[PDB]
Amino acid sequence: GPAGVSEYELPEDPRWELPRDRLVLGKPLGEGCFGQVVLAEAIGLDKDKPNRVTKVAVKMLKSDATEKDLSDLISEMEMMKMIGKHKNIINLLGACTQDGPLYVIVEYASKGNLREYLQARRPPGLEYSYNPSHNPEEQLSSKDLVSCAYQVARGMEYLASKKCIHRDLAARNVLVTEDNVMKIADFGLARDIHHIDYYKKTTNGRLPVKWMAPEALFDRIYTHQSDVWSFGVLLWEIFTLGGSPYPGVPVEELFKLLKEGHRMDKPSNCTNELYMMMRDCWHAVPSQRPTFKQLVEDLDRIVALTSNQ
Ligand SMILES: *CCC(=O)Nc1ccc2c(-c3c[nH]c4ncc(-c5cnn(CCN6CCOCC6)c5)nc34)cn(C)c2c1
Repeated sequence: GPAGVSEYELPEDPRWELPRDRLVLGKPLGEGCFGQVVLAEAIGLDKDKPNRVTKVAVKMLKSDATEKDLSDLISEMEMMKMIGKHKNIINLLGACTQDGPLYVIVEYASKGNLREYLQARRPPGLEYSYNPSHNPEEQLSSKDLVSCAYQVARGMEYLASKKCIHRDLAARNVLVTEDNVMKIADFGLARDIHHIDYYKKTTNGRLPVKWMAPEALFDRIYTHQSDVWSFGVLLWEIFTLGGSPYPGVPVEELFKLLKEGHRMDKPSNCTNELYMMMRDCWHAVPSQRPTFKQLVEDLDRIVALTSNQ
């Protein structure tokens, strides 16, 4: 029965391949660029414990995907293998490349992306915009917030040590697990070979130009230093509990303003020290920004000294 055999040579890796009859597909987790992502229960994911079920996220390839799309999803899966596992990244768990459509299985983070996780925990009052959630959750302590930043910085320190550049580090690309662990998504994506549209929103309405370092805006240069710039924007997102960068600023104006030295103002509830860290990440000169190793050390100290009261 050649019915439904792929015309392509999809790479079977015995360490990672899972029979798809071990997956019980559940609710949707949203549209990715390559296709749906769906929650599933995987049976015997760990060969040590074959009778146990694990919740996982299954990245699928849409039926009308192109060959570039297929190649990009394979490239991300292979890059995840080379980068290796870390607590603060979305890890590869397995793949289904035989006997049906391509599935790439990655970790499930039940609380969803960090922007909406923080927005649902906004308290009332003057320091934050309103809470948009119809299921609002308990507010985080100051220490929790700095610990969110620390965990993302630790994940980025790991990725940079593996020579992985993220290129779109933003609160919407951080997921939060049931145990409130921060996990960076999309670090393994292959870079587009075509020029980008600065004015095209993501499927979730975001304008990624607002996280771009000026050398990426102006000259399309991305380094670990430009990821540190983005991390500064992510810091501002954290201390506004999910705010939208550059409020009121039209995107066509952003490079002119940045070039003239405009930077976002300090959020109302943010220490001078954390605002200085944000501003250091936004140094005009890439060589003068802190490294992720340095951000990790400083945030570790700040977490220790920040009240959870
Ligand atoms: C092209 C790049 C791309 O498509 N990237 C991409 C990467 C990962 C994911 C996911 C994904 C992976 N792992 C996940 N775990 C959980 C979730 C998730 C989605 N919604 N929720 C629930 C949020 N609610 C909020 C209200 O209270 C209950 C929880 C969890 N998503 C995960 C998903 N997608 C689309 C991509 C794309």
